[PDB]
Amino acid sequence: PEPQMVLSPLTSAAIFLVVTIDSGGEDTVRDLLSDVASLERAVGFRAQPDGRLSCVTGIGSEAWDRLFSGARPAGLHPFRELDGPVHRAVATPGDLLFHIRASRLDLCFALATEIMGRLRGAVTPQDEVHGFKYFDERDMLGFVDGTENPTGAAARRAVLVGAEDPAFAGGSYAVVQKYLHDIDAWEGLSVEAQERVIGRRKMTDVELSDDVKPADSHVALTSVTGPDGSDLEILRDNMPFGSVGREEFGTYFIGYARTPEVTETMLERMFLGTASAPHDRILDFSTAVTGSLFFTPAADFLEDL
Ligand code: HEM
Ligand SMILES: [Mg+2]
Repeated sequence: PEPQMVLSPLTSAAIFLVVTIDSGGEDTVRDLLSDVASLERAVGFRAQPDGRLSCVTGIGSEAWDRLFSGARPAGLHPFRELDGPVHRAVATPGDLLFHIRASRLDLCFALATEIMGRLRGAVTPQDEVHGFKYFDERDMLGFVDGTENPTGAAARRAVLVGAEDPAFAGGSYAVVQKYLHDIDAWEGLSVEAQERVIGRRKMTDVELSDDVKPADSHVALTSVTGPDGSDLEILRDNMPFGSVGREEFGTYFIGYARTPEVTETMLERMFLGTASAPHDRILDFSTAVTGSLFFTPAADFLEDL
């Protein structure tokens, strides 16, 4: 089974497009799903090898039951709202995700235009974010973002469904959340205080040693081990976005994993906390305004519709 391009090389541009399927739009969506790989080749090929254009298509739980009959991916459910004592992870509507990445925005935009042209009158846009790589892989908080992502075989094993759900092997689960940052509040902190929020040095990106890394730092709370002692990993490709006029400075979070259980465990630790941590300190400067969960099927599943 051939996975979608979940494990993309590093790209500096992205479009995240989240849509709902209007009543009666199911047939139009099915036809487009069977063509998206063709469209990705048509738009991207003339910019190879440096274009690196890819589209990962995800289908939400409710949408799956409208589009398909028979067996479902084992972990496919609607995003689970988290009502923490301070912070809330909201669930927002989303039937289809198109995670479009490239070395240039122009390739992303052209593929988004071709996809949305085919879906006109069948879908309603819910979210559209144009993301950009910010200096040396930094996010809007000024920290390097992606450092401890798994690579190679480790990444394949973390993100791709295998024999635990054999009918859907080569798929993945994507969790998206659009975050807005309170940059005025963040910039009121010293660099040393910001490093205690994230759990790494700001300029050099060296992890704080275990003796000084706070229990409520981002890195501490999103570090999770399984019962068998192994690290539970996700693959992230967070993208900055914003609008200076509106004072909107955001991180578009996207995390891929073999099972939503790994991503949801991290979210629970962030929003509801643990024994030693009320919540992830990153949320004191970051508000989630969307939250959706998608299954990204194997490429051959989409081709065969
Ligand atoms: C709120 C906006 C977010 C920002 C700005 C952000 C930023 C960062 C930064 C700067 C790092 C350290 C460098 C790195 O390894 O990437 C990091 C690590 C991480 N983040 Fe986030 N993050 C956010 C949300 C989330 C969410 C929602 C999750 C999970 C559901 C998550 C999971 C992780 C994980 C697993 C790591 C690696 C921890 C480790 O193993 O060392 N992040 N993030
Ligand atoms: Mg402000």
